[PDB]
Amino acid sequence: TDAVLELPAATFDLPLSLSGGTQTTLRAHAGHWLVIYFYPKDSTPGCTTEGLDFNALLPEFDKAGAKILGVSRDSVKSHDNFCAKQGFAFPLVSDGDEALCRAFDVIKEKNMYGKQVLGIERSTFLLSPEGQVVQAWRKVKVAGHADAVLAALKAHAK
Ligand SMILES: [Cl-]
Ligand code: NA
Ligand code: NA
Repeated sequence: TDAVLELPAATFDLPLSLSGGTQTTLRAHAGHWLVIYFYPKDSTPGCTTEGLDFNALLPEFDKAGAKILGVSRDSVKSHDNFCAKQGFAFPLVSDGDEALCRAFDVIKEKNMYGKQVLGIERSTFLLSPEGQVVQAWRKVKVAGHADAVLAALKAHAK
C-alpha cells in the first residue's frame, strides 16, 4: 500500500560493492531509513554538486537515524578517489553491472544520435526501516534536491 515502487525480492540480497572495499545489502539496513541516490558519473559537475549537498546534510540525516548511499556504475577505485577528493562521509555503491540500477528502473533510454541510448537517469529513493520504497524522485534537479529529500524523510519518519 505505501510502496511507490516494487523491487524484486532478490534485490535486497544483492552484494553491493562499496567505496572502501566492503560490501553491503539493502536487507542489512533493516531497522533504519535509507536514502539511495543514483547519479550518472563520478567526478562530474552535477554529480559532485549532488554528493557535496548530501554530505553537508549528514548530521540532519543522522538525527533521523537514516543512512545514505550514492550509486553509479563507476568502479570501486573511482569511488574511492571521488570520496577522498570531496571528503564524502557516506559510502558509494559501485554498481558496475547495473543490477541495483535495473531493480530501481533507473536505466532509461533516449532516441539520440540515430541510436537507442541507455544511461543512468539521476533518481533518488527513500527506503523505510521495513524495506519499502516509499518515495521516489526521477529526472532529478540537483539544485535543492538533498534539502527536499531530507524534508520528505523527516515527514515520513515523524
Ligand atoms: Cl518510482
Ligand atoms: Na573528484
Ligand atoms: Na532500510
